[PDB]
Amino acid sequence: ASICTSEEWQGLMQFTLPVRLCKEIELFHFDIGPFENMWPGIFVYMVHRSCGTSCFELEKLCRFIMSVKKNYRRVPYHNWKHAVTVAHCMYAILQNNHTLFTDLERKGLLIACLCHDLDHRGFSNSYLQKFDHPLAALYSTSTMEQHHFSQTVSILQLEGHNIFSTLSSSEYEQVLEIIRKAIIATDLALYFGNRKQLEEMYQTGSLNLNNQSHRDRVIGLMMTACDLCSVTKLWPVTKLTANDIYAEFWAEGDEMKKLGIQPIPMMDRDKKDEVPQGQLGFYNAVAIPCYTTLTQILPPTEPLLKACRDNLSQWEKVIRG
Ligand SMILES: c1cc2ncc3ccsc3c2cn1
Ligand SMILES: [Mg+2]
Ligand SMILES: [Zn+2]
Repeated sequence: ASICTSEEWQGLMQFTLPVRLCKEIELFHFDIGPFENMWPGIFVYMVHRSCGTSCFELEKLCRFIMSVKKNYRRVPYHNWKHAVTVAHCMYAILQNNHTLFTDLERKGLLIACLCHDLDHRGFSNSYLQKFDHPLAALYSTSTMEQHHFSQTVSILQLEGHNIFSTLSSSEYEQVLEIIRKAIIATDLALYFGNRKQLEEMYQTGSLNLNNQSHRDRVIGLMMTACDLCSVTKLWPVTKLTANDIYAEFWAEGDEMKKLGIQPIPMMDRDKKDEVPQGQLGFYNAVAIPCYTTLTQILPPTEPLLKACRDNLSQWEKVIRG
């Protein structure tokens, strides 16, 4: 784990967010893309708005964030920008559903969203497992996601970073278990089971947010909705993020080609024409069901389902030349 220099974390404490942005940040379709220098600060703003201006030591929160930012790599998609996009979509969800969640959950989730793809190397779980990478050794299933939570704990545990230390001991364990579970749920592989279970609970009318296991599933889906929120932005933001996503896919493909292995068409840059159909399969099979389940469960999240439906209708218009 890398530590942020003293110069970095102090600049953030001073940061004041344009009052004209405070209005936009509250919207689901909000895009953070055009605001790079203000990401660390927009996240602090989000923390304070959601869990109070006295959630954490500001000196610690700022240390933590800048060090988190530092342990995200410069790969094309799974980078610092993505971590913050996911945190924002979660803030937007938390904000619209505030009391359904405890104060320890809100702070748990915001941080897990920031921390969720920490130290990503731009390679899928499959890859690492297929070619027996040390990380596949260390972690059998949900490989990257386990490493991310490893990193989350290994930052929390740096001199003066532990924004949770003033929690009671039963609250500290409690909060780190939200974090663990939320992160693990960003393993898309686990999402389809989760989604499927929750759907039933709903239809039956036997879904029960008091019941912990149910809550843990609802949080699971929230994490997936958040991880995928590229697809709920305005068409040109969506098109542009998709570019960065595939840039990473292709660069994973490139190493498999290099290795005399043919990559799936998703990770093969010489199969660009299949992307519009690739997208249309992902949206039908994954995103739509996701936001469709999230909106039955937490109805304020409608405009996420609405936006995704809009961008689906758009990939269609690219299939027709
Ligand atoms: C946004 C768009 C996407 N399009 C395709 C695929 C495929 C795997 S994750 C993913 C994806 C994730 N976020
Ligand atoms: Mg991930
Ligand atoms: Zn992610």
